[PDB]
Amino acid sequence: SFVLVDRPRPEIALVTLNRPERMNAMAFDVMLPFKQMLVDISHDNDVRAVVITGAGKGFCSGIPHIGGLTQPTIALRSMELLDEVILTLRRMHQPVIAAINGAAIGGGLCLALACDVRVASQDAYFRAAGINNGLTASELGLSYLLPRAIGTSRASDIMLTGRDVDADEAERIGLVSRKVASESLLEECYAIGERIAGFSRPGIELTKRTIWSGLDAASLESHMHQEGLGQLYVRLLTDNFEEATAARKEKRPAEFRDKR
Amino acid sequence: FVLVDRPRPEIALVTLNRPERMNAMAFDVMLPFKQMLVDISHDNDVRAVVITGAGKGFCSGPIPHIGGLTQPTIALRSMELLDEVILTLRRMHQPVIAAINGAAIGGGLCLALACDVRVASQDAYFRAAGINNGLTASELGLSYLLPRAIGTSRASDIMLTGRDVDADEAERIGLVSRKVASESLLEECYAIGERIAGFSRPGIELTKRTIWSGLDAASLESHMHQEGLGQLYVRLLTDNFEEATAARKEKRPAEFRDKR
Amino acid sequence: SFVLVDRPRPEIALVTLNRPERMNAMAFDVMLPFKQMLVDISHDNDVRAVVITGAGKGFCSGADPIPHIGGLTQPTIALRSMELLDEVILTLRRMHQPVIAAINGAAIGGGLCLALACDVRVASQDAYFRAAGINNGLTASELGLSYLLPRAIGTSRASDIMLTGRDVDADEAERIGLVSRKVASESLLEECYAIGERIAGFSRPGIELTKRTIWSGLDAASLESHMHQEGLGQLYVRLLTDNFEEATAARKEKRPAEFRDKR
Amino acid sequence: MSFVLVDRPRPEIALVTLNRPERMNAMAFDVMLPFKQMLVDISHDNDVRAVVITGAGKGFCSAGPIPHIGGLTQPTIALRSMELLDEVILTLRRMHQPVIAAINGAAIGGGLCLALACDVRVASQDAYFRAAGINNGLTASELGLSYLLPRAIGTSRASDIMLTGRDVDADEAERIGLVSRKVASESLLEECYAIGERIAGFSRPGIELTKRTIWSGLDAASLESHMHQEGLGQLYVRLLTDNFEEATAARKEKRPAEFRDKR
Amino acid sequence: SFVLVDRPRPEIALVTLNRPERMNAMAFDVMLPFKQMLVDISHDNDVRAVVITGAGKGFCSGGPIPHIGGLTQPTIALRSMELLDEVILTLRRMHQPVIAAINGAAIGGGLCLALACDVRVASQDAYFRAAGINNGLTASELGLSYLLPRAIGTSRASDIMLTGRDVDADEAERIGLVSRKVASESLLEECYAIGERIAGFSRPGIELTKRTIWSGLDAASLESHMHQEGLGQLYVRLLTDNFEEATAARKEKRPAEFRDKR
Amino acid sequence: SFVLVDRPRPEIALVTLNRPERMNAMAFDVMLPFKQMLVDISHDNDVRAVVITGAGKGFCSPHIGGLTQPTIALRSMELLDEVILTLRRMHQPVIAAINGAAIGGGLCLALACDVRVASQDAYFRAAGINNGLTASELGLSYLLPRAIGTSRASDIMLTGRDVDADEAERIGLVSRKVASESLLEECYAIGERIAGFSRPGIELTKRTIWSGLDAASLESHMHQEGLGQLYVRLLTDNFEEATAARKEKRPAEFRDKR
Ligand SMILES: [Cl-]
Ligand SMILES: [Cl-]
Ligand SMILES: [Cl-]
Repeated sequence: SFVLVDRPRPEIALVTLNRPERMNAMAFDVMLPFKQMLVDISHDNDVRAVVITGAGKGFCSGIPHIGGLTQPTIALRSMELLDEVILTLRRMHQPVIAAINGAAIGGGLCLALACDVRVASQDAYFRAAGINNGLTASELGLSYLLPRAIGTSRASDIMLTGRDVDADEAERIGLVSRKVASESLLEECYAIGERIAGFSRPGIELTKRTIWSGLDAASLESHMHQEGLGQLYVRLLTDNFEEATAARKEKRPAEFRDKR
Repeated sequence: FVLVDRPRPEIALVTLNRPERMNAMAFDVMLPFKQMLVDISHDNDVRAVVITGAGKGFCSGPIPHIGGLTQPTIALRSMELLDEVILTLRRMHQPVIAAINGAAIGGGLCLALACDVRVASQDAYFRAAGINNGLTASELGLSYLLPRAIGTSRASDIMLTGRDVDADEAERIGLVSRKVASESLLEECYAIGERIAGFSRPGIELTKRTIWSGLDAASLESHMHQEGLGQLYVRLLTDNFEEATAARKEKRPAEFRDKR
Repeated sequence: SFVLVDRPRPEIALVTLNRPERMNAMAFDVMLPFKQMLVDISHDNDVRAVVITGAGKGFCSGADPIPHIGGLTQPTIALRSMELLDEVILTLRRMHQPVIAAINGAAIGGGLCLALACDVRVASQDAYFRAAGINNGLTASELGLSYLLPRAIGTSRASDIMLTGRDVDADEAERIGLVSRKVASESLLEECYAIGERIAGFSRPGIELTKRTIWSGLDAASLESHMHQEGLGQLYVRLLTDNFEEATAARKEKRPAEFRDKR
Repeated sequence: MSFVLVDRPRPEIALVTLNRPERMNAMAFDVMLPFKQMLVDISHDNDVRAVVITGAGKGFCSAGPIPHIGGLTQPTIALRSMELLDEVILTLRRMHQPVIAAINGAAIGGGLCLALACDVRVASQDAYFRAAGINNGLTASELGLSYLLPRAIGTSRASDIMLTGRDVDADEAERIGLVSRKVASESLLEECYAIGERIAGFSRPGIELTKRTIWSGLDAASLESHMHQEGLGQLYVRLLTDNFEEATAARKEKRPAEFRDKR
Repeated sequence: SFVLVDRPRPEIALVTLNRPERMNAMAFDVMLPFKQMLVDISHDNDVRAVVITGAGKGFCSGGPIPHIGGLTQPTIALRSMELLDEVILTLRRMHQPVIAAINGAAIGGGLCLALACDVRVASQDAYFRAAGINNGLTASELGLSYLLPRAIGTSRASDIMLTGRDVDADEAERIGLVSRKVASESLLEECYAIGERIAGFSRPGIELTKRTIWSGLDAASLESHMHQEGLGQLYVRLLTDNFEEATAARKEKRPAEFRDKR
Repeated sequence: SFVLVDRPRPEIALVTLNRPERMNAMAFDVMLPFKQMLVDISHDNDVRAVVITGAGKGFCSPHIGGLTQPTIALRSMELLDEVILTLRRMHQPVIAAINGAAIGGGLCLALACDVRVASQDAYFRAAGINNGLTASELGLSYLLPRAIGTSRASDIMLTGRDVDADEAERIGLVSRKVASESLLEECYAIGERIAGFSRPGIELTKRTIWSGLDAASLESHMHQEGLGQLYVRLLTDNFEEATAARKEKRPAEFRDKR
């Protein structure tokens, strides 16, 4: 009921947050089947790319094993649960593309930023709603990931005012990389997914990982070691590069076998 | 030297006041300043701080505690006095908003980056003036913070060439998050501070703290622990969340008490 | 013959990647010597700024007899070949002088990485960028790209670019800050010489240390620690030159400053 | 018979026994897979305050079906196998309760890495350690070894051990701080339980946050950012429980503290 | 007066925590005259080295908070934690090296205080505990979980923090929580000998050594960090004739007399 | 001839600092090619492990046309910085055979080696402070706390005291302490152990260790370690050979290939 999965294209999974009346709020009865679904899809090798979207007008508007626990540990467990949604998205083998169909506020914004790629429809808007909710603006990666997406100036402004950021702004400042018509939003994300599906699987998987490890790295030279090894790993253990050369000489798109 | 006003009951306005010399860095304009910042930080009537310069510029004399010292150490002390200004702004409880009314060059550009939010007048401009002055372009956090605000390609060009950056370009590239008409600059800044003041006190404090801490962090996962803890702190120790829900339901302004 | 070195302006070296027929893809047997040329220019004190551009229509496509390979098995030889490219990137960074990428055409794969290794990036109207590793069936990330691209253009744009293997045209490159400037093809070298001459007009140690603090600031964990390095450099040039007194005099009189970099 | 046993030797202490002694408790996927699910399950088990891990038989820890590989090729399959082991290290790290490694014998290769992923390390006199990835013809580094060994014992000692693939006996391990405690073989479990009992009598959130700050302290770049996390955690427990007043009343009354983690 | 300041040698300040009937606890009454006094000392150019110690039996264990008009409970708690954080950070920031003369119990905040100092010397009577954990809280506070593993390694720090055990002076010296242990009646004398050595060296030389050590803990990259160290070395070498003076003092059979100038 | 190179065992290069009269001091003119000697060894595939020592009692104590003194001084610091970074970057492990005084830059040089071994007569000092400068250069303030911990590093650097061989071993500044007559023998045995192991195996080990110092995320660094581990595992038959060698009670002879 609360989370839907579809296969709109043969290698592309679409995950729908489905509690439209609550704008797909990050309640636990949503976020728990959400997390498990992500784990299942990471393990499913027919899937090369994943799109996330909200049912209805919003994208996302942001407990078990609690026997014997007091309220303060329980709250710790509840936040940990949401933290794990964020880290699970980042750890998935496949790139995750956020199809931001509407409001993406508070934790919904953090959810977008936990994806690899972000696409806005004309109707998407964003807010750091933690601050409007009388708490902090910062939760679930937001104070880490927002400035790395759009820079300090724009991130501070957004986090300290709790103002609305519309689709035009979002694309202008690089909060999303694309902005499209509402009724083409998913189609655009599928088109992204399909380009990804035609690339090397380990090639793609290591690319996603080096980007995230790249945020968590503070030496160029150290990080370059990880990047190089993955390039050589795929080069030596597949015939992909010979195949891309052979395809481009025979004026043809490449078909990658990911093995010798 | 430095004037302070209360143009709204929870907004302190700090006016750098040596207009004849473009409100320049001065080891007698600078250290008074530091203690004024400290006092404003301890001043619980103040929720937001606005800094601007008198006259047309924004920001471009005995080093105290000097007896017994020699030239090399004296010079370390004087640079340290400036480094502490940068660091004191970052440490203040309240967000600091730069109302950039005119030239911000050298240390003046550094000051503005030490502020949380940057708002440009159409008449504002920026320069990495250390380089035009026969020195390096880098000081006072500039080579750390500028690239994190506007990205490397743009940061390097501005710092290596020592060119002037006008208001249009500053706003376009994310050096400031807003550009407005000269006559509306302070009022735009008052409206921002008033929003901040309408939000949770510890909410805001911890938000500002997580943003700065976020630049000084190199692990997504470590940083999330700090954000989450602050979020739960305010959630559990206040009734703020319920008050935001009640005010939203009753179409009225939130009045956060920051207590249960 | 694989790269040309010219001196178009008195204190500016132009390095022209010269395999036009292969869009300036560089050979593994050119790599050790190419790094020696950069090294030599670093130690050429006539040179205050370096411009790198492509011969023919392309800028650089990166990948194409690896030296010091005797007795090695294939897997090690491959690590050695990746290291040679790594070290080219690091050498640019390490050069005393700022390096300006005059991007005249396609900068793809290793060529995008090369531009990112340079301090300043200027695009011709004809320039394009692509993370071609992914199009070539490998990963998109090599040679610092996964580290340096988000630091240029932020994560949203970088992840899109790297994962979809699309082309970024000159317009989009300036807009998103992959390059700082975009000019007509016939003005590209001229724009870069003008930037180079500004730089030559500044203090040599002032410039050298600016460049080093920039790269050092990316490899830095703490605002406070990094300030220590910056401040030390600023005091170093201030106390060991009268450059600062010269800049004040030069503005009083309305003449260009002429820094002596000594007292 | 199952490759991983769990017991409850003391009311709030889980004992995890790696239980394929015929292979010195090697990290074949038959052992590790049910290892990881049991760890997760224990983390969700609120009866348990501390976890102890040991090896059955002579060894502490020294291949089988890789799951979810349908439609996958060799190189990707190898990626999955390595991730599976990585996830083990990260799960131990991420568990609510402190883990105590009761090292009763050989901890070599992945087994040394396993010990390093625990919070506390106690050696039997019979314990010994080896970075056996190197002796196996590979690198010495995997599963965090090259990150964590030097954080445990310093670079000098780590490099020596990793590059030479020598045995480090119990006397050395305790002396250099690879383990914090060394005890007779017959007292090993007893020593670990006493540790686990001290832990159980401390605050639950207090302990959980301590473990988390220690681990995130090592993934931290700034003393000052780290203190923010630490202080938040301290204020959290202080303001939301009466533990601190309990601690005061307990010392004034000369009794064990009895923390209720609540007001 | 909850803090005493003495001048036991002409270039050495001694700071005594002076509430022995409470084992010198980190009450705000103590911690206020602390930070401002340390800042004062930092600006006193007669002082080349600082020693900190506790009156009576203990070193330091774990009163209106100022500036809290109109704050609520949780914000006042933030303010009080910040006060303590800023003491840690001030010690780090002082020009002169701070030597902890640890004469007794150094538990919780008092252990954290010792880690905030550059050099730690234990009396034979000294002992350490991460007492936040014994107090029903976390063991981690005031830099502890950052600085303990960097002093002694993870294995040892984890054990100590999770068990709330007492760490005697023999252990503290063995595991490098302190670099020295001496007889209790010789404690201050040992730290004074350390301070006089410090005093005999370059002032910039010593100031930049301390700063690079602290910054190096907050550094991500060796190569980055080397740029800071090299600049400081070149700065002192080129702005003083100290290096020539150390060469000449050796030859001429006379002590080095560094005047920090040419 | 301020640098000697020998080959005391078949895959082992000995680099002997050879200016004993000056206790093997940093000479500016005789290190701009000493970096090149290391670069030549690094690219010599006959050599598996490098041992560095000093002649005599001690271990260890251009292009400026048109430059001014401040910049010449930056150039001069750079060349010494380049020596530190070069050791770190060599393909092969570098073993410091510390036979005597290792003071100042001589201590930093030792810290830039992978493995440190002290003679009983070896001693150490952060001599920049005794020289009226700072104690910190060439990595010292970064690498010394990561070898011996903060407490001990700060004491050593701020006091400029002597650290004898006994203390060096006890605190982990060196990992081994031997009799003077046995120093080079101990380092050769270690070198030949290294030579017996996989070449890419060894090279990636060194790199991960150095890189691991310049990492601030466990999870990040684990990606690098695993990739390198898988790379050698699938691209060679070493693992299968180790297995076979044990079972046949013979030494392993790794081919670094399938
Ligand atoms: Cl639309
Ligand atoms: Cl054109
Ligand atoms: Cl001997």
